[PDB]
Amino acid sequence: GFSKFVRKNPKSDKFKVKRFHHIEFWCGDATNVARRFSWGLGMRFSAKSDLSTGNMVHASYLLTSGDLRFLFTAPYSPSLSAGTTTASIPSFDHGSCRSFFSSHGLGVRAVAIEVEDAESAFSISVANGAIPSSPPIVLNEAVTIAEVKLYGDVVLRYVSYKAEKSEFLPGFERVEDASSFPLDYGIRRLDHAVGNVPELGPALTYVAGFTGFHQFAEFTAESGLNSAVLASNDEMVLLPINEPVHGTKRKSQIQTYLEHNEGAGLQHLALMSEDIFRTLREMRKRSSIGGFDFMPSPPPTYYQNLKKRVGDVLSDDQIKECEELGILVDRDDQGTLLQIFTKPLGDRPTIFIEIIQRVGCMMKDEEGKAYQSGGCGGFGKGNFSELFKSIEEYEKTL
Amino acid sequence: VGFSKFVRKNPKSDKFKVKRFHHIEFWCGDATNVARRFSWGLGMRFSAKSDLSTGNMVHASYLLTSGDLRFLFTAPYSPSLSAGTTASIPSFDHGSCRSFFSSHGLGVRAVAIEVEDAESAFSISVANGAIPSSPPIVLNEAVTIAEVKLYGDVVLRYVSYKAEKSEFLPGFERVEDASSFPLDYGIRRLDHAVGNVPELGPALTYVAGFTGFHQFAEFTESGLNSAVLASNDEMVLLPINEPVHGTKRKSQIQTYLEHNEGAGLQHLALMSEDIFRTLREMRKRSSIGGFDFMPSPPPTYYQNLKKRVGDVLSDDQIKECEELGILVDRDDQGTLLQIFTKPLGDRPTIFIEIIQRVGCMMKDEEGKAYQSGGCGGFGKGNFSELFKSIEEYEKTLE
Ligand SMILES: Cc1nnc(NC(=O)c2ccc(C(F)(F)F)n3c(CS(=O)(=O)C(C)C)nnc23)o1
Ligand SMILES: Cc1nnc(NC(=O)c2ccc(C(F)(F)F)n3c(CS(=O)(=O)C(C)C)nnc23)o1
Ligand SMILES: [Co+2]
Ligand SMILES: [Co+2]
Repeated sequence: GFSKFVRKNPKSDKFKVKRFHHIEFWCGDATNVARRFSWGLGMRFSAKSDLSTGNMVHASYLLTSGDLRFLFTAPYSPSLSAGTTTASIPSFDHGSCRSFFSSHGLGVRAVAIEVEDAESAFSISVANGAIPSSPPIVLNEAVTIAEVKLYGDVVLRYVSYKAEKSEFLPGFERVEDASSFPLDYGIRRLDHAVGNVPELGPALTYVAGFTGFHQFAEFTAESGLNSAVLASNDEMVLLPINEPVHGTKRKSQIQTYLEHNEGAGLQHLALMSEDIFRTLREMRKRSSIGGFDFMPSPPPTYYQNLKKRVGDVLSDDQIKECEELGILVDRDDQGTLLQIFTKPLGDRPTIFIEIIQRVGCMMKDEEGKAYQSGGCGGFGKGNFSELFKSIEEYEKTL
Repeated sequence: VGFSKFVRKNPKSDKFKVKRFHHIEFWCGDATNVARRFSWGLGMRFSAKSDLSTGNMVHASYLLTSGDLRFLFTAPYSPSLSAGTTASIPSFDHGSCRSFFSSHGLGVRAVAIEVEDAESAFSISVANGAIPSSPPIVLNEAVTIAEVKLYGDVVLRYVSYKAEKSEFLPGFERVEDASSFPLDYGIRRLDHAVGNVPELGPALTYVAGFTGFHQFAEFTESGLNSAVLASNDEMVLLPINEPVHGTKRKSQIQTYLEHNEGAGLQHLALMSEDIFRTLREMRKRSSIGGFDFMPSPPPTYYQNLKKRVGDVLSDDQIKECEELGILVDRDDQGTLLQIFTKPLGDRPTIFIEIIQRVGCMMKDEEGKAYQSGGCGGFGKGNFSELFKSIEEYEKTLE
């Protein structure tokens, strides 16, 4: 006499989508942000396109950890190139970069997904409502790149490889580890990438309309947001979108975002880790020496209630580690999610990072090996309530 | 039975009482990431802040300090936050700051000096030809601040205290140690701050004209002519460089001017109490978010040291200079140890010098020990010594 959650997946992608490729931040200074993030997250300096490379238009530095690719880009003076261009990223434009950065501060310009063919992905998107940002451009007859608007001044970037490198894109030089111990805190890939918009409805119509991504449902049972999740056919590309819920006691954090960010844009990046305990131990140590800071931890009560909730999946010693590191735990139909959120990455209370680990949903593919289903454990919607619960209990125990 | 003498003039012709270098303000796109990077790279503690979390709706400003050295990183918030000020720095302007950063990239906006009275300093300066930037403003009846143009978009900022704080300026909250045992690599104060301009003559005329700073002589191509302006006591030192055109190798000064979009501050020399300690600390962090250093001199350079400075430095101290790539020069009065970083941000503009001065220890009216300003000069000899050592190293391949 149990309960059951049932999921639909129409597999309606209008073109073949593979995986998240990279995230591009537009910065004022690529070098300082890239250096800070490298130390904070344990990402390796892996490729570059700048003056030391021939590029007189923009400085672009790629950091990597597993399959996660973070690109930091900033403009040089236009005066350098006031005389075929030395830029490696065809979309890049001085005007656009400066305007974006003045308007929004440090933030994500481009969410990039690898696809079978960027030309067709772009053609199909425009046909089905997508606003063009940058057209399909082939690079050294090796890579095609196109951009459509996602929300705000964020673009969805399509990347397609002509056939079966660590140089990322044409025009980039590989950087070799200048170290006997290169950095690695266990971050492996991008899990989801969440936008904030003024109204969820139109936003969803737009994106899903041109992509054919479907709604991934969350097991449910005050937070100031209303959200839905767009998902690719295999549910490995996940694009949540939030809107503000007006009226509530505490002002919507989404509404604050929209004010400080001067509009819609990317709110957070959930980075998947092979082991959140390792990652957080590393990141927390670096919090006060140039790394990232974390949101205030749950009360003790939260951790007393974990065995009740996840004592089947997590051992006692793992629950103590969760408490020591301020880790939230949620569970859905299919599996269990460990998560934590940083404080903002730059000056404004806009963009932040989530570290997650997914437990469960191991299944066999056609090769005979295992994979983990995308969205295993959900996105931690349970935790808002589980956190308000634990605070009120903590009070009543005081 | 035959020696040489270098004779220094000092007209002590300052037009107002100057005390010391007070702080340096960098204008950024993102103050947090630059401040975090610098803190880790240079070993400077987070001391104070003025931002949203303190009530500041106009600008985010973060103070790092190491001994008497004070670095301030400032960036603009959206105008819309403060359309209805909470600003701690009265001179700050959204448009000016955006415009600076768009034009010059990461750079020093303000060279700040403590004077006895900022109001009179501004008055006497403007009367003697200075172009005013911000008029004298008194803050919480406690501190007075005024600004005049130094060169390009760099301002000389005057700071005077009413009479007889660790909160730097009114409106700034002190930051306590998040972790006991703050970051400290041995940097103790600013030694000098150097500007690049297109023409030395007009620039010196202007500055000396309104300060009454005298010329400080350098005891005895490199693509530059240099002149040093100095306060009465020679503890405030302000070198200025111009390019020497037609030289074989293009002038590094001329490069600066092209990449920076004009005149601006080229380098900051930071005094260390133990340059060996400082550089071991800084070097271990180079590849993990810190700063990179210029290419070391050839082994020849270190072999020539005992002849040049064997009386001041021991054999083991010379091997240490060789381990760390440290340059050594001498003048009339004493000995200098120096090393230069690679650019601090994207552009080949501003960099940092780390110095230790050895010698000219003297006593004052109180009888307290002081070291004279400029002990050992500024390393002008090292241009030749570098060229020599490279010629010698190349000749001995044989
Ligand atoms: C759709 C979708 N995709 N991911 C989600 N949910 C989250 O990321 C999420 C879960 C839980 C929490 C918390 F429990 F900590 F309140 N979140 C928060 C907390 S927060 O203070 O606002 C943020 C500004 C740190 N933000 N996102 C989430 O929804
Ligand atoms: C006055 C005054 N204030 N500072 C100075 N001079 C220097 O700092 C200086 C001395 C020596 C050398 C070197 F030996 F390495 F060539 N410098 C350099 C070398 S560099 O590759 O151009 C720079 C771009 C690192 N830059 N400034 C100096 O003079
Ligand atoms: Co999330
Ligand atoms: Co110098």
